[PDB]
Amino acid sequence: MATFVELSTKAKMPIVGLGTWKSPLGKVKEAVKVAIDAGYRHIDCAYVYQNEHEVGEAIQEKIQEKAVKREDLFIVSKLWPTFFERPLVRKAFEKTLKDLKLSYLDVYLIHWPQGFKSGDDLFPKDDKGNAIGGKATFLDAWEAMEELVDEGLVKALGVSNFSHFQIEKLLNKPGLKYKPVTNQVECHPYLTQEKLIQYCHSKGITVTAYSPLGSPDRPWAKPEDPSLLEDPKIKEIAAKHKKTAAQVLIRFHIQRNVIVIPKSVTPARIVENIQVFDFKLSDEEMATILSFNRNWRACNLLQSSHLEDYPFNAEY
Ligand SMILES: NC(=O)c1ccc[n+]([C@@H]2O[C@H](COP(=O)([O-])OP(=O)(O)OC[C@H]3O[C@@H](n4cnc5c(N)ncnc54)[C@H](OP(=O)(O)O)[C@@H]3O)[C@@H](O)[C@H]2O)c1
Ligand SMILES: NC(=O)[C@@H]1C[C@]2(NC(=O)NC2=O)c2cc(F)ccc2O1
Ligand SMILES: [Cl-]
Repeated sequence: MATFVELSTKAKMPIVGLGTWKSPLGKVKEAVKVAIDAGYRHIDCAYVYQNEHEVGEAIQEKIQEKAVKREDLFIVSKLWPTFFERPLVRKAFEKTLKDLKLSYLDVYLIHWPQGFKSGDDLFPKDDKGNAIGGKATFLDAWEAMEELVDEGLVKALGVSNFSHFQIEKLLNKPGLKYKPVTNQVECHPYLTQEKLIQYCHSKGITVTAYSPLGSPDRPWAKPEDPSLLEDPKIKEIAAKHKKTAAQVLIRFHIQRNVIVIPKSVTPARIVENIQVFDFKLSDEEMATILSFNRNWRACNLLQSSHLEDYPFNAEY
């Protein structure tokens, strides 16, 4: 019901998907079922979210119950930066694929460009609190991920939280086999990503907007932080369309041809968040919303700001 953004592979990626970060065990399975019933086909997952097995249970049940076919679903997961060494890329992917109970993934993303030390910890740190970097780089990881496409286990690869310099470094890699089909980055009216979107699109790379509602449930949210859902100017535009602020925040991306993945575990909101194909923001409304840019990020992975490929030191 969601319309599509065409990838460079000619595959069609549904323009609205369901986000699953912070969706707890015991709720995410029902959230995915409700989403599929409401017409969602794209689900955004990750190893680090530690809930992929319940997403997998939901998908498996909906398929068997004949509510949906696998070919019509678009499932994305991500390789966490502690798994950049070749044997670990395969191990991590295999765990993700097993948890999701799938025979293939539609897109597999590098979750962050900066590599972390391999071992048992997901966030390895020294005795100061800083993140310990890894031995392998995202270029090393990419080479192992390409093997997954060669073998038919993943349809396409992509990146997440990459700056244009990092995409350039990937596109320029000697022996490159597969180009990224998307860059999944934070995007919303307070972080409009104009230059990065322009860059990605110029290279035939789509953009997937994460935290489009401003991630109000992020653990580190502070009272004084900007709040998109409460922005009276967003609400003003919404009320005009008899829509919610959330629906305007989602529709904003659709009209820039940017894929968007709002997260909810509340059935009414899951349904609400995909009722976004029955109205249209005017050119004036789009320009007003675009003017709200504050260069504000909900997600910074601050503790990894000192690593070589920390992505947010670049302008874009
Ligand atoms: N690649 C990356 O590094 C990265 C980083 C961040 C996020 N992501 C992906 O992007 C997804 C979305 O981002 P996010 O989870 O950070 O935050 P988000 O989608 O911007 O916001 C989620 C929050 O908004 C609430 N909400 C959802 N729909 C609502 C509605 N219609 N009205 C009012 N409140 C609503 C949710 O509450 P309830 O759930 O309680 O309903 C939840 O607290 C993630 O789940 C993840 O899949 C990726
Ligand atoms: N601090 C950050 O920017 C990231 C954001 C992030 N959410 C996300 O979907 N991808 C992320 O890497 C995240 C997810 C986690 F499971 C744990 C921490 C965490 O922090
Ligand atoms: Cl991950």
